[PDB]
Parts: sequence; structure tokens; C-alpha cells
Amino acid sequence: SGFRKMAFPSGKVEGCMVQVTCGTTTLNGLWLDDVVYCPRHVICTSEDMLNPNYEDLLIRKSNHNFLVQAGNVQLRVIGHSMQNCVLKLKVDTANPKTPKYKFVRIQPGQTFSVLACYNGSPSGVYQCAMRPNFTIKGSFLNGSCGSVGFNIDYDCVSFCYMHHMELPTGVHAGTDLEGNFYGPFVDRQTAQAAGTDTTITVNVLAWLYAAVINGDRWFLNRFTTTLNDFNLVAMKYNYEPLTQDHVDILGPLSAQTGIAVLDMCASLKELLQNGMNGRTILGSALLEDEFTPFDVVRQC
Amino acid sequence: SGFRKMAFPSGKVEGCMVQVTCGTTTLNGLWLDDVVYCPRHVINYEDLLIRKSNHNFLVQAGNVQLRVIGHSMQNCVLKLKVDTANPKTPKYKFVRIQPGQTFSVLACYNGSPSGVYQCAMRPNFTIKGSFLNGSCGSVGFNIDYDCVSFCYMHHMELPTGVHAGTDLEGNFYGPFVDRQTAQAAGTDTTITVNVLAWLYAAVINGDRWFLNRFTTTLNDFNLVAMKYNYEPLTQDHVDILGPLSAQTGIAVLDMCASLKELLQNGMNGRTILGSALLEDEFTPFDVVRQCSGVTF
Ligand SMILES: C[C@](NC(=O)CN1CCN(C2CC2)C1=O)(C(=O)Nc1cncc2ccccc12)c1ccc(Cl)c(Cl)c1
Repeated sequence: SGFRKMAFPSGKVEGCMVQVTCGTTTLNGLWLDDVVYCPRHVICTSEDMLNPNYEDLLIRKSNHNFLVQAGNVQLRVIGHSMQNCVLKLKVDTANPKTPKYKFVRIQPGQTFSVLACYNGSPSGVYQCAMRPNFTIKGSFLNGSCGSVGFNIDYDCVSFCYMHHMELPTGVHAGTDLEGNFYGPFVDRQTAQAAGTDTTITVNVLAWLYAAVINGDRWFLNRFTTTLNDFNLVAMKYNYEPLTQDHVDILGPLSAQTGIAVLDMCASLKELLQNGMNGRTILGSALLEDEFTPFDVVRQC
Repeated sequence: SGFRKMAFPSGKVEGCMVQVTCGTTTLNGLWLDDVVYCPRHVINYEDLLIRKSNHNFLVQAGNVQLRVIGHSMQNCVLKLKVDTANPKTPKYKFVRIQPGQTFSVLACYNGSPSGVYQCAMRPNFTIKGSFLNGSCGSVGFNIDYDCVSFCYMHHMELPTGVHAGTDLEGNFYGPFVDRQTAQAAGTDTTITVNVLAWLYAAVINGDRWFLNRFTTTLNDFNLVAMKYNYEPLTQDHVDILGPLSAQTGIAVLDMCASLKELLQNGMNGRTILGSALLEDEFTPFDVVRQCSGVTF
């Protein structure tokens, strides 16, 4: 029993964190086999952050300009290349702690663990979700760039995020490990604003099923709804549309609890209409949207 | 910016998790140097233990079986002496924590780490964890520089879904026993110093709506705290909040008057750090550590 926001054990990722220094900038790198991955903005100076030409800046760099540090050992850079917004520093030593890994690009609503680092040293691990507006609501200070988001299924690390920047609202933007930004963001100091965020509806439903599995039933009702009527209501509360894919994904939780997805959708509509009335669901006074259907099944 | 419930990096603890099997029971063990620590309920515990032999305990570190060469009991923890010292043994200490103190839990099943989360030792000595069957022997810890302080070992789930366990010397937190009997968690209270630390974290993050021009005496605040099932705030707590008070410019008794107004009037549809409830599972140290980026 119990339901916590749970992160994956970070050990397999800790053994990959290195510090990358180029000129005055110091950030984190991910050392896998003989390559160190980090945000390409590590090559940027002061007057070339509004409109940096990364190809022009990288061509002027040599391997010895990049100082890579793994613990108290300095690694030797023997090559450098750029793949989208990520810089790949070829090093002369393969990381012996390299776990079984994959690079996966995730969709909005997906959750992952973040290992927050500073100067190549892990300082904390927390759980995140990719927001529908493609930002992540993280906890990062200056120096956290290069910190990564990941999931661990079986003994394999799926790296899904690399931190690149903080938007003016305090939310965070980054890329997958192939350097492709999540969302319409760019690694430029140009005026960028996160779009209006919405609640991840399928995740709220999964969390309502977790509450039912844990014995909380007060919010349930005798109503059901059509998928379209639910979406017309949910949209008015800035909730993401619920698709047939989402209804299908909730199938196992519906089968386990005996509550049809559209029946739980009608409980959700009622919660949106009434609020919680001084009650909590799984210790929360707000509807939680950072647990996916897969997280709920895994934790329960 | 941002404020998350953040656990310590679990790597140093993952390298210590082993699976202990004795008869039909399988749970987790903590392998440090040449000793495996686990709940004694894996086996009148002195009468039960005397009947066991080393070969009855199957210890597994990954796909390698460890051989037990001795066994002894220290309070509610069983200590299995093994032939091999754990090469991954970090710098560590066994520390007993106080209610209100926070720690990270590495939840394990069959000696395999599956999740990490941050929680607080409640004033009623339970932890509001997330554990299923097989999680016994999962440990709670903090990291100081490169030293792991082990503070908790999971033993059981109480009928309300809350958890109970011991320090690494086998002493329970709370008035609990490791036996099948009627046990109930006492009425819980809110960790007042932690709520204040979290209100300072909200101020550091730009959430200032709850601030007011008022201050209060420590006695008037404690009279209100008692009324709302909040733990008494001591001069020690006020002193610990000193750095956060200095950084934000809000005296502790000034933040107390904000807390008092929140308790008597509610949040009024408004939220603090994305929460509609007052969070009490961040200590003053946790807030400083997260709003300053201390590394391990
Ligand atoms: C590296 C970063 N540089 C800055 O923003 C630093 N700077 C720049 C403006 N300003 C001046 C000193 C007062 C700063 O503070 C960044 O946003 N990283 C940070 C990451 N996570 C959390 C942060 C929390 C506070 C601060 C910075 C954070 C950055 C900036 C613009 C771009 Cl286009 C990109 Cl790709 C990256």
C-alpha cells in the first residue's frame, strides 16, 4: 500500500556523469562508451548566445579546448562532432561503468527520472513528466545543463532528456539524446515562451485508478459519459483531450478495479466541477498528472 | 528555479542491496563489508535463530550466491556474516534520526532496487511510504559529502497503509513490534519546522502571496499550532530557520504569522509550489541544499 512519486534508482546514470568545461562555461556531460554527450551551448560565449552559429563556433574549436573530468581523472578529447543541439566529444577512454542503454525520444505526458548534477557531480534525483507544452517542471539552478532524464526498465537505461535551458517562467526545456529539442524551443537567448500548459488527462485517470486500488473510493459516482462529452468538459478546465489510445491504455486498470474508463471519466468530470471539498486523494488536494498508466501498474 | 521532492542519488546504496532467502521468506539485505543486515522476521526470535544454521540463509548479490559463515541478532535486525567483503561498500555510518527528519528510501524487491523516493519520519514514527510485499529490508538513508548515513530499514505495513521499521541497529522507530498483533499508528501531526522551511522555499521561488505584514510570539504561534495538530515549534527550530530567514528577509515569527493565517483561513483556491496543502516533508536543510545545489 501507499502511493509515492517514485524515481528510478539513479546509480546506473551516476556512473556516467562527467564535467565538461570549455572556456568559461562548465556543465555536465553524459559519458557512454567513448563518447561524452553535452548541450552544444557549452561552446557559446557572451555575445554569441542570441544568434549563435554553432557550426561556425565548433569549427574554430580544437579537442584540447574541451576539458572533460570524470571524478578526479581528466579525460582526453580525441574528436568532436555536433548532432542537432548536442555536442559529442569522442574521448580516449571507454566508461567502464557504461550500463546497457538506449536513446529514446518520449511523447508529452510521459514520465522520467531526472538526475540533477552540478560540476559533473550528482546532487539529487526526482521524478518529472514531459508537459503537453513540451517543457518539464524541474528543479534546476545554473550549472545543471547536461543533467539527464531517464527511465530504467529491466537493467536498461533509456535516456530521454538532456537539460539545456530555463524559460522565463521557471520551467525547463531540453532535448532528447539525439539533440532534438522537445517543443518549439531553440538554444538561443531569443524571446521564447512556453505555451499554455494543460493537465495530462490520461495520467489523472491512471492516478484515480491508483487511488481506487489503494481503497480511496469517495470520488466515484454512478455516471458514465461519452468520450466526446468528456472531452468537451475536460477542455474547459485546460485538460488535454483524451483519445481512444488513452482509453485503451487504461484498459488493464479498468479491468483490475471493475470501473470502466468512461465511468472513471465521469468521476473526473465531477471532481472538476466540485473540487475536493476538503478531502484528499492519495494524500493530495490537487489531481496528480505526473503518473502514467504504466507507472501506476508498475508501482501497484 | 523549481522545487521538487528530491531524493539523494541512490547509487552508493544500490551496490549494497542483496536478496536474503530463509525458508519460504525472501526479502532484502544490506551488504556492508562482510555483513548482510536484514529484518529478523526473515526467520521467540532467539529460540528460532538458535535452530538455524548458516546454510539455511541463501544470500544472493546479483547472480552470485554469497556464503553465510555466521549469524547473530541485534534487536530486530539479523546480521549474517558472509565470506566476502562487498567491494562496493561505500563510506557509511548507522544513524538514528528524529521525527521530522527526512531521508531517501531505495525500495527493493528480491535484492533488486526498483525505485527511490524521499520521505519524512512522521511525528507518530511511521513513514508514509510506497511498499508492496517483498520490500522488507529496503533502506532509508541520507548522504553527507561521500558518506552514506543509513537511518531506516523497512519491517512492516500497518493496517492504515503506513509503514514501520527500525534503525540499522534494529531499534524500531515508534511503539511497534515485529510480531503479528494489533498495532496502530498514533494520531499524526504536521511537522511545523518543515512547513516553514517549505514556505521559505516558495518565497525563494517567487511565490509570495501568503506573506503578510504580521509577526507573532512563539507562544501564541504554538497555541495555534497545538489547535491544528501541528508539532510545537521550538527555539531550536527558529534557530535552524535562521539562514532562510536571512536570505529571504522574512523573520521566522513573521513566517509563523503567515502560517497561522493559512491554518485559520485556508489557501482560498490558491496554491504554493504547485500544492494545495502545506508540505511538511522538506527540512530546513533540504530547502537550503536544493536552493543552492549541494552535490554528492
Ligand atoms: C545556460 C543558461 N544560462 C542562463 O540562463 C544564465 N544566465 C543568462 C542570463 N542570466 C544573467 C546572469 C544574470 C543568467 O542567469 C540557462 O538558462 N541555464 C540554467 C539551467 N537551469 C536552470 C537555471 C536557473 C537559473 C539560471 C540559469 C539556469 C541558458 C541561457 C540561455 C540559453 Cl538560450 C540557453 Cl540554451 C541556456
